[PDB]
Amino acid sequence: ANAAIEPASFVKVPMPEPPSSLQQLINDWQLIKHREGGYFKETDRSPYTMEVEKPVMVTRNQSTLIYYLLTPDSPIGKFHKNINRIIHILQRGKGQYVLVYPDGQVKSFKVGFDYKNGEVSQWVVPGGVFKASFLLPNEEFDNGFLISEVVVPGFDFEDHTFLKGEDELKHLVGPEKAAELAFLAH
Amino acid sequence: NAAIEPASFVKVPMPEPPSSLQQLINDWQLIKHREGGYFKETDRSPYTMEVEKPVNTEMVTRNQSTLIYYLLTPDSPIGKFHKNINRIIHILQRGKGQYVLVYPDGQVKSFKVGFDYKNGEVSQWVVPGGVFKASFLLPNEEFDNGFLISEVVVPGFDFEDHTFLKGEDELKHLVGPEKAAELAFLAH
Ligand SMILES: Nc1nc2[nH]cnc2c(=O)[nH]1
Ligand SMILES: Nc1nc2[nH]cnc2c(=O)[nH]1
Repeated sequence: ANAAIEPASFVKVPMPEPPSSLQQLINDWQLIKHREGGYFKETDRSPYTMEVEKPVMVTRNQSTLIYYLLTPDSPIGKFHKNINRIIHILQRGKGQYVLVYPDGQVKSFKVGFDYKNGEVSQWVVPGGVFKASFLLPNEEFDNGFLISEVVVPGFDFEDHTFLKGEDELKHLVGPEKAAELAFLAH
Repeated sequence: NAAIEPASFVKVPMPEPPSSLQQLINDWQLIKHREGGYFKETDRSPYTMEVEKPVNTEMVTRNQSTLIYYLLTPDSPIGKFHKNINRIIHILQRGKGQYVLVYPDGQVKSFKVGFDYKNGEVSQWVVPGGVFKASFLLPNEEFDNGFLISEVVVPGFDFEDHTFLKGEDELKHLVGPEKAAELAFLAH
């Protein structure tokens, strides 16, 4: 279900520190800051490999799994895309995703366990589609947003592409839309 | 390694699920699985891959991945022993539960699933291929005694790669005859 893009106060202006409960989670699990924002850790990378044809044959692990957490101090996952589709599974909290297709269409939906209100707890972002995400205030998980992501073939930086500023965003969605989504781009 | 201490509704399931879970089941179209529990395949990758499988082996085509929601309830609190050639990624979403893994070696491992990682619980777990796995519901008022997870199989799930255990008979041959008596409620 479509969702209005109405970033909360701490999303537009990140807080210097996250609630102690989330900091503890970060420390105990040894999560590290992701280049696109948020905290993460690869917890699984298949022992099995596969060969795939890539536009310029390469080898990749069959799959990779990560924990990905957004917090009040790092509430945004900046726009980026992967050649491969990515499976997302909600575990704790609430968040919102914004997708920008190559043709320019923008889609946004909310993630949470209240499906009766349009929220989803499983979602796949097709390869080639730019995605960004931001934290939604929620009391159930101390204003945090924890999910698991699985990519097949397994993650490789060579298949990753981050969006470059509002300039590149402008080419895709136009000036007005680019301005509205600027807070989600590098 | 948690101890196998089944709740009352596990050894003797309730006739029907509680209203909150029945509503979830109906809204999501979850169907009772043969091995027990309710499930639904929500994604099967349109992309494929060729993999070698023993039969002497031969090449077969598989979808790159499959995803399902899997739910245990008081009326169906057990996910009976079954195995797959492929490893399976499990992601906890709601509730609590416990797994029992029987490796081909005969080794038995058991652990609890939940978000209290401070108490040994885990919210992500990968079961290697060839390992028989079973799960049972753990009481928890948080999710009205439900246990919801997501499972991702890579390569994607295919019946040709699936194997369910047949009663204590085969179970007894894998683990001690005495152990088969303790895990008997998770098989057949
Ligand atoms: N799996 C994985 N490893 C990474 N290392 C750096 N960035 C990433 C990422 O997005 N995924
Ligand atoms: N992924 C998946 N799809 C199925 N289709 C029928 N049964 C199953 C099953 O157990 N898993």
